[PDB]
Amino acid sequence: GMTEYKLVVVGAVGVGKSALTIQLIQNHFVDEYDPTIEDCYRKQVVIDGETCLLDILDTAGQEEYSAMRDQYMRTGEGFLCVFAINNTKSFEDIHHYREQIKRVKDSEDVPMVLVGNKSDLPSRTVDTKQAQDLARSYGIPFIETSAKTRQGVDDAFYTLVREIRKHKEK
Ligand SMILES: Nc1nc2c(ncn2[C@@H]2O[C@H](COP(=O)(O)OP(=O)(O)O)[C@@H](O)[C@H]2O)c(=O)[nH]1
Ligand SMILES: Sc1ccc(Br)cc1
Ligand SMILES: [Mg+2]
Repeated sequence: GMTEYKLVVVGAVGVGKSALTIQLIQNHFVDEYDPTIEDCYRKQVVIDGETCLLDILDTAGQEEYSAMRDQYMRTGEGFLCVFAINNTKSFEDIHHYREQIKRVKDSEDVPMVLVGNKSDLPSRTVDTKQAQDLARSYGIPFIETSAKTRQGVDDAFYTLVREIRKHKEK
């Protein structure tokens, strides 16, 4: 089979995880998607000439059993850590996602990309500088996205694939 990349989208409720995922998979924006639905999506794409399958888990937070969270963290190859640029708490929450994923995977080298979504809004509480500073401290890429306009969406997911490739070649 063609290579499959298992990507997991995490972040606080309301930041735009579902809207980002649906833009990637279906190329349209969704005003409303039930905040409590978690699902696994698939899409065949070409990234730098490689035809590959993206498996994308659009997470929704707590699971029936915590073992389910640990399972997807251990299985997932790369993580999009999403906050919204107008939601400071969601940005603060990134620290916990970073830690928890590394903790489950028992690894210091986990492919991740920091995503600041809702960039189409002038309303902003998290400046680009602050997010850059955090990404710098993690040694991971940072991309500002808008699920609404699609700006940065392919870059976010494709950059995460490229981070997974760098990890695999070691
Ligand atoms: N303006 C704007 N609104 C967005 C964007 N992404 C998501 N939203 C809105 O933010 C709310 C939460 O989005 P959703 O995808 O359900 O977030 P999730 O809980 O992280 O899955 C919804 O009202 C979306 O329409 C974006 O890039 N720009
Ligand atoms: S679609 C999908 C992606 C990543 C995991 Br881990 C599980 C399901
Ligand atoms: Mg959602």
